[PDB]
Amino acid sequence: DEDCLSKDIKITYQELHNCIGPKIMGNTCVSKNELYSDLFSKNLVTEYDKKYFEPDTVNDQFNKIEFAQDAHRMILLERILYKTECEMLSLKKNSGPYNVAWRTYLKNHNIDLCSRHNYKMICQCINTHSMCKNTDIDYNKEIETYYKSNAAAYRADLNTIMDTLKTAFRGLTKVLIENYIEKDDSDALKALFSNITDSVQDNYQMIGILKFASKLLDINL
Ligand SMILES: *[C@@H]1O[C@H](CO)[C@@H](O[C@@H]2O[C@H](CO)[C@@H](O)[C@H](O)[C@H]2NC(C)=O)[C@H](O)[C@H]1NC(C)=O
Ligand SMILES: [Cl-]
Ligand SMILES: [Cl-]
Repeated sequence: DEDCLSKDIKITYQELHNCIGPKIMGNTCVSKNELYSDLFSKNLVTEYDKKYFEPDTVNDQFNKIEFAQDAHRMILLERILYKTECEMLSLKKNSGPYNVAWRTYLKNHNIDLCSRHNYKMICQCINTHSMCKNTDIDYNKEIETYYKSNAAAYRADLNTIMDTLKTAFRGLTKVLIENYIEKDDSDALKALFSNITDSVQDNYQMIGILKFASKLLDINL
């Protein structure tokens, strides 16, 4: 698994799936100077990169990634953010202010499916933080029946879920999501959601949200 900083200038959006925060992040948040010495000693950054390791707020790092016009720059800034910003580590778990952020944003303006069908697993996952393991399983295809009869609620709920995911995974993940959403690339979106799933297996509710998101993409209208 070659390092995202090792590879070439021409990078596909598909290869960038290896470089997203959830995947490169571990269980630690080192200082930026320690990450710089670490990557430098691996011949992955140079002194010309040192400016990218200076302190900055997390929102400004988000914007520097999400407006980046160079792929190597986007990869490096994502790596720095998710290796050095301690709050991001909460994404591998259930609790933390960063999880309550997207969690309350999602429950707040809920999805229309849950108004008339509060008993569906996705609705229990969103509202009561429970039953998140089975959110993609549609027993007797009741969820799919609902959406193809209420396309307004389908587009509203799909947009709400996409916005939830883009809020939870600022940076490269959000760039990729917006890219595929504009290209109408549902296969790529399901592949990205699958890749994220592999990296956040201990984020119960977020696993539920990703499963449900992939299910919604199967519902093709
Ligand atoms: C992320 O997930 C995607 C899809 O699950 C992976 O891409 C697939 O890899 C298999 C490996 O045999 C291929 O047969 C498929 O053609 C690939 N694409 C799809 C759409 O299934 C990918 O390997 C995962 N990891 C990344 C991108 O780092
Ligand atoms: Cl469960
Ligand atoms: Cl879990």
